[PDB]
Amino acid sequence: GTSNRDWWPNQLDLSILHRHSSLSDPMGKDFNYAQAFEKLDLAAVKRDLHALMTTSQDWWPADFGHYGGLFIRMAWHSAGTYRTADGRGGAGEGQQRFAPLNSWPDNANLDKARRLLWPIKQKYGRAISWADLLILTGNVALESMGFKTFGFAGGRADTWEPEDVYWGSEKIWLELSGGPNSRYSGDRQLENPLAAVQMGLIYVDPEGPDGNPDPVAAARDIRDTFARMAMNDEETVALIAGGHTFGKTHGAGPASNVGAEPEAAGIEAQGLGWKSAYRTGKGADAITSGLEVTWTTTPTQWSHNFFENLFGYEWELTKSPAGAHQWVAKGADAVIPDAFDPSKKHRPTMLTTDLSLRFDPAYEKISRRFHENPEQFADAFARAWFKLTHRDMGPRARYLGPEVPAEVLLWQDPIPAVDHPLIDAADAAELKAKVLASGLTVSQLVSTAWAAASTFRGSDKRGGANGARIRLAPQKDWEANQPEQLAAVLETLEAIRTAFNGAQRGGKQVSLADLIVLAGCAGVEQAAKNAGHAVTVPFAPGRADASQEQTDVESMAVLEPVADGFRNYLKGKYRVPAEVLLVDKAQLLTLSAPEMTVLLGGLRVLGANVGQSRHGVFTAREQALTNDFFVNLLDMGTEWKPTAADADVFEGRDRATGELKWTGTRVDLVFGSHSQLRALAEVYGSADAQEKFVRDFVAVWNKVMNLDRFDLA
Amino acid sequence: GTSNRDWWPNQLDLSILHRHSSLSDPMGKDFNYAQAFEKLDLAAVKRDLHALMTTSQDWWPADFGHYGGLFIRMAWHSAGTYRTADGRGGAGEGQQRFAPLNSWPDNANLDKARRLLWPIKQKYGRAISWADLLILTGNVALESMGFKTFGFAGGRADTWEPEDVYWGSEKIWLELSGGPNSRYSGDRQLENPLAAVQMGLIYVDPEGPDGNPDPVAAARDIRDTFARMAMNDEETVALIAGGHTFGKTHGAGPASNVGAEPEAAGIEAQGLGWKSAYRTGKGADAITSGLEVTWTTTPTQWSHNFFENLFGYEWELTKSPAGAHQWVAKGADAVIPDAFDPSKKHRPTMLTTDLSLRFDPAYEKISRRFHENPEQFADAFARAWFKLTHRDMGPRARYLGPEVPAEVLLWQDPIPAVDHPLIDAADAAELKAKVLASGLTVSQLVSTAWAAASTFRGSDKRGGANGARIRLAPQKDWEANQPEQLAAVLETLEAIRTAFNGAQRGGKQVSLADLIVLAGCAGVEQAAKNAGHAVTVPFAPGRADASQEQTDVESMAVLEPVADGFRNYLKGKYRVPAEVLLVDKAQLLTLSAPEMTVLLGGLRVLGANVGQSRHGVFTAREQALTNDFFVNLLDMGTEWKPTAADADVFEGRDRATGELKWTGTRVDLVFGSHSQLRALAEVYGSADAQEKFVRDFVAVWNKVMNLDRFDLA
Ligand code: HEM
Ligand code: HEM
Ligand SMILES: [Cl-]
Ligand SMILES: [Cl-]
Ligand code: NA
Ligand code: NA
Repeated sequence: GTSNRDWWPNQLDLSILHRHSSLSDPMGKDFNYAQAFEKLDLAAVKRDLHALMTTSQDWWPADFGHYGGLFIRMAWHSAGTYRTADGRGGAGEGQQRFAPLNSWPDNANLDKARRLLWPIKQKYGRAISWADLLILTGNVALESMGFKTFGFAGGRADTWEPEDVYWGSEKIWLELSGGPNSRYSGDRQLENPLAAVQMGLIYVDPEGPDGNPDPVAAARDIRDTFARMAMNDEETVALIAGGHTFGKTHGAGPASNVGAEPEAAGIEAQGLGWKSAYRTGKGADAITSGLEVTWTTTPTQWSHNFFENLFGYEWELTKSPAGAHQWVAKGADAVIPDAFDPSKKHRPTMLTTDLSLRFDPAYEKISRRFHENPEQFADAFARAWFKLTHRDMGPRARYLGPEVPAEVLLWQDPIPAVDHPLIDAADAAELKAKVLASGLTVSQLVSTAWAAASTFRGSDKRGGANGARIRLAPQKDWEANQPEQLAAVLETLEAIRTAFNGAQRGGKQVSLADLIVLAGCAGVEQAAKNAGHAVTVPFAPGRADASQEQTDVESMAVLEPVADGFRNYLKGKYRVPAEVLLVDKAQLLTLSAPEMTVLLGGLRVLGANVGQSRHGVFTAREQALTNDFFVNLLDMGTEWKPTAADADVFEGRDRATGELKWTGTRVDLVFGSHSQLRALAEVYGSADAQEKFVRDFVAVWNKVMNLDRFDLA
Repeated sequence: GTSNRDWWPNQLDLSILHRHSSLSDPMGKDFNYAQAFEKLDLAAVKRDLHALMTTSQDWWPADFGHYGGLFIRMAWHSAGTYRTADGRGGAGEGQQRFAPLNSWPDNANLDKARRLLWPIKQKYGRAISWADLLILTGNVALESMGFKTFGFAGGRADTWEPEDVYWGSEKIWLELSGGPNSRYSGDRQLENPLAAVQMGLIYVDPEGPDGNPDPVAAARDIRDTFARMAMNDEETVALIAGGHTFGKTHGAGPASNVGAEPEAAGIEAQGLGWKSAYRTGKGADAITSGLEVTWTTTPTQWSHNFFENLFGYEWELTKSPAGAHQWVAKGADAVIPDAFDPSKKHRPTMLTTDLSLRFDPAYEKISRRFHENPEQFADAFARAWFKLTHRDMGPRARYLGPEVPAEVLLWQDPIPAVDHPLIDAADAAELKAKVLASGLTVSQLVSTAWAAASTFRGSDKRGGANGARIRLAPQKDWEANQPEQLAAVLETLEAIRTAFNGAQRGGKQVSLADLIVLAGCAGVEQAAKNAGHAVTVPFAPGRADASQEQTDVESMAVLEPVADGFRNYLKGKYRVPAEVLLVDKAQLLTLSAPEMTVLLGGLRVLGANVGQSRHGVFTAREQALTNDFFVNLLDMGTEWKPTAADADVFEGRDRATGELKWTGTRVDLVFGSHSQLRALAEVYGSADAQEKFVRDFVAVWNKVMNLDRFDLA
């Protein structure tokens, strides 16, 4: 059936903003997963998981009698899709059960692992999400095998449809670099936002870069991809060596025996894939990656044998039974158990990427320290495993259940506890009045609160106005935040805060984080007043102020807005059209198309643009909250043309006279072009719409102010 | 940006069932368009529309000073997409403003027409939808030009995204027949559900079939397509000749001067397309179809000149200025006015397809009668115009405003007024108890109500259980409805009804239509009791019984379900997989993915399958309302394989013993295969889900029972 995407493959796609509707959600509109999980008997679930580890099913027999390795792999892959660039991927939505991830080649046979878990999921039902269950299972596997984890938080609600993530442009699974859609350029520079070396891999190729078995060059790929997943060298060595303390790879026979991935498989396969024609197709005969490596002498017990082997032997290159490059300790005795035959043993083996931990000079230092001090290895691995499996879960306030680690970690962008009475409605009114009396303008107030709040991204739930990090490095110097204007606003706000706080009785005070948001609320109310309308913008106190020492500056970098259509801002020239970047930002802010449209039209007339740009300011009453953007955008009396100077900037001229009325960007004019967005603009641009526009603007402004407020969830 | 559709172009697509979410809708959740329209001053709107007719805008000057022809075309095109096979297309959702219809070649320059209406739309805002507006404008155009219309109903609510309609498989606009994706085969047999001869046309090619200017062969295409749009010969001739009483075509220069369609045009085009480089690009120089024909001596006034010219001249084949095939009157004087130059006149001209009205022998009879009796023409055109522009609006209860025609037309599938008191709750309880005492089984009761209610389709809002048409020709003989079993159920229910009605006081009586649905309700109640559960199924009385004479048998034939996954029914072998046919049926029933899932799993275990087939009946307690379908479908103890006899039927055998447990079709097993559907099945197949399953089942059962209940809107 030919579709709009076929006829117009470069039109803008808004369907990303209407995924996850109530229509696709089987749970009732009032279902609250945190409520369900809070009443789960977690200890009962873990006891069932523990039993499962050693209860083999004949349709996928357990290696060594124990599913622990398979399940740790499952949970690292659930988490391992995460990219810091955009926060997308990760375990927090249980996306491994949907396309495309369920059918990625690096996810082969994890369909089996998930199926092994159905009985448990079925038993506990809506009280444990798949997303939570996949991670919990990885933890219980670790615990069952003698490893003490750092803890576990529940609270990852299930999702019901695939997320729309850019995973690359290749049309071939696992395509080696340098092709027509190469994700590399320059000197092995991987394109943002990607964090894997090939389409359908978690991080790197286990044979080495593009299959070249050089541990030294493979280490470069490891470092780059894991950094793109928010892990440093210490965490990376700990994770890889920790993981490969357990289980085995699977490569018993030629890969050509392996059939269609789940999404491609026949209906009778019932959601499973990679059915194999090689011997029994499973167990002793399993084929997953095509490698055939078992790392330790006790693949079902925590040990320090991975480093004992890595350092204790010299390695030689060999091939698995499928032809994959891997390494063997030829001088070793046969000390490694077979997964199924008690009478067979094997020599130590390693992947190219394991040997990187020894042959890269930076990693060797860390590996040696972990070798000589295995308690240091165990602590580093437990902490990195927690970080891996929680990095996308958002603020600590989202963490549920009895096993949440009390230690606050710098990566969590922590927010101090509030220990004092909060301001009330009367105090809020008093503060708004003080703010407006200080002389700060509607533009200043709206821009500052937008800048503070609109760092939030729902992909990993980082960012937002809680913490007042706008006043800290690096946010206070981001170009988009107008550093000099911001510093003058914050100085004025801080004085108001100090005065209010000093006059109080009995413990009451307000945070700067709250006051920044409250001040923006006052700006919005004043703008409504300027248009002749009395409105109250809602405001919820309780944000706290983080310190600079509670703020990892490097990790904050990925939250910098280099494109922000809501402030008509583009930091540099990009290949992706600016309207595409606007819809991406909307998606990160959790906005629907109508919310995006109302919010942008209101920000334009409130003076939120960076630099005071007149682009899109289609009003003769700036700093008044009206629907002038839409009314003027849609006026057929104005004709638009791109400028000679800049083809992405447009002049609107009176159609009869030729006189210049306005200027705009692609982000502005897409509202007058795209057939869905123009239908939205038309609603807000109608003569009956002034009240609608105001009310919908206040609601979406408040939504944005509260994106990180999981303390009020 | 590689997508799931790229990797797995044949996996089943559920996104059609979550279109039109509250996420994409700018109106609040409670907005009620009928309430808004009822408050519109319709007379004020029509006065604005009358003024617009002769208010020429320089960016698209009005032909002859009068936009009336352009607007009649616009409204005809809005309506002209409709197909009886599925009810899709038509004017009822205002889809002409979205892709792909906004950019179909046959919709060229209607983007101008729509933009001419923005000031009106803007003025009245949400109280007149675009969908109603496009039709209203057509009516006013007719009225303005001296033609009395039959009436007008409002009530077409706007929509906010493109509908997913199969419009064909061609990859080339306007591709002629016999290509790789031909919509024709055999002896010029057009593939259902299509109702046009080429991709991007409304009905037929105005040059003749595949561009061959034979009026006789063109007539065959006209007759076939118009019948596929619900119009007979009389209606067809009245519509074509009525339409071409007005206005003109546009082909002033070579089509190569015309640029990108709206969806392909630059952003500065602001939603318009087909910009032309030929001279002024507009007005006297306009190019739309490439034909250059003006039909009458008074293109802005109703006349009898179309038939006078058609029969009054002999016709010669010639070419427009763009090279298109058209006809010119032999020997005629220059009697047709020019659209812009008072000093020019033109000879009468005709399209190939106008000449079909004279050279097809059936049409000639009708055209001659209209020629000789122009009052007959005028009345037939008024009636056909009304039918054209209302055929998708549904039951008369939907029709709003002061101009609704009082006359009830056969095409509306009318329902008699209710003129007597309705049964109350006590009477419903009494009747349910009589139904259950009669011996009708749960399977019989549920199957009968399903068959009566599930005829509805929301594409054109035809069908549903109101009218008791299941007891009439042709529904009583549809194979899916199990005519012999149905006849027995209805005999029993008719006796229950006659007994009840005979015992009543005053005028109280129950309709068979209500009793059929109430009887199904009792079957569901019983099924719940059989499973040990106390449930009450809602029921709303008020359906009336239609007569045979109120039920056009030919028009009803398009409602026959040839595929009904909810009854595990497929009439024949089809090219499209049966799961695809299930999702299509779900969409016509207005169901979401979750509702489809729950409804199918419950119907299976209540005995709704055609023929008592055990396919998908995954329970040992048939006729009891449980979630057994889901529990048993997802049991990994069962292995599924296709049968050697029939690859579309599957055996589920105990994995360890080989014993046969179940049989299923693709409709059954897709719930265990497709990653999104299996995620839904899992919810309802969990240990905590029995009550949720029941409650969601009763809700969707009731939704289906009430789909045509616009009297309770
Ligand atoms: C450079 C990074 C990594 C590479 C290239 C990699 C590669 C692989 C490959 C190719 C397999 C075999 C798949 C199969 O054939 O069954 C696998 C197994 C496994 N990996 Fe990794 N790995 C990486 C990091 C990790 C990390 C971070 C963890 C966990 C903390 C992990 C835990 C495991 C486990 C437990 C298995 C064994 C599965 C089983 O017993 O069935 N690996 N790894
Ligand atoms: C066999 C069916 C028909 C064919 C092939 C057909 C074809 C066409 C074409 C090619 C045009 C010229 C478009 C342009 O270049 O501007 C046109 C114009 C128009 N048609 Fe039809 N037509 C059909 C039926 C109808 C019907 C059912 C109606 C209305 C009841 C209608 C009313 C009009 C009007 C009013 C115009 C003039 C537009 C203007 O003045 O700008 N036609 N028709
Ligand atoms: Cl994601
Ligand atoms: Cl449609
Ligand atoms: Na994420
Ligand atoms: Na329709």
